[PDB]
Amino acid sequence: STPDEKIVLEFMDALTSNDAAKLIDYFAEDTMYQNMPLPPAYGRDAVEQTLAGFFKVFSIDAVETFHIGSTKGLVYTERVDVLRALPTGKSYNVSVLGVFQLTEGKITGWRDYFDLRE
Amino acid sequence: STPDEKIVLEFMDALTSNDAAKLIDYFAEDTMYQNMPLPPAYGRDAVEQTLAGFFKVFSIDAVETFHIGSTKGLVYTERVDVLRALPTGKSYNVSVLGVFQLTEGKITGWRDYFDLRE
Repeated sequence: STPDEKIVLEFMDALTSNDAAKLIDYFAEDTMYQNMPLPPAYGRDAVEQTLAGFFKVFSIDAVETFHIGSTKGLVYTERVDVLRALPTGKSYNVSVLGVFQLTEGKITGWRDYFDLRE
Repeated sequence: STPDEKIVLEFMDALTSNDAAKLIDYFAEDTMYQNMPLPPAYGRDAVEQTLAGFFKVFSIDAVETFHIGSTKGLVYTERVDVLRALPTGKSYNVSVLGVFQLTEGKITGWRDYFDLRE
């Protein structure tokens, strides 16, 4: 792996702890998250606040990563998240591509393309 | 219009209030909201919390409805929402079809299909 692909894979491992505070340590201050095509969450404060809000209605019970790659500086990775809506207990398998930008071993950009088919 | 299309058009007008309590009175207790393809919000409390949660990061500055109709007992309407993200001030126009199920003049089912192109 690249040092950047390694970082991304630890972050992917980390997701299942559903810990926004644990997760935001991977992100630089100058950073953003965009759950496509939704408008981005800008800055570290917002990404955290985004993870937190996500962790109050869902648990990530599992992440199965089945691809990791890189081109032109960006790490590309593909996974299936096993999502469990906490107010129901129902579980959902959904695919998602994660596109990461890193500057000096910290996340400066993160775009998710969840599978959005009916 | 039908009495059912009438109720939906009023609800549509009430949206710009950005007020969940105002909005929630259109829904029966046995009801649901589903932002496709996301899992539904089950029951009236959950629809309430979902709007309120939406009204903390966005304002609905304008609903421009350009279509309303009905088939099989369900009301279909189409609009463009002008969305302003509260943490940034940036505005966005997005289209969405609304599919409504009513029982005795109250909403028992609401599904949104927002335009999800990149």
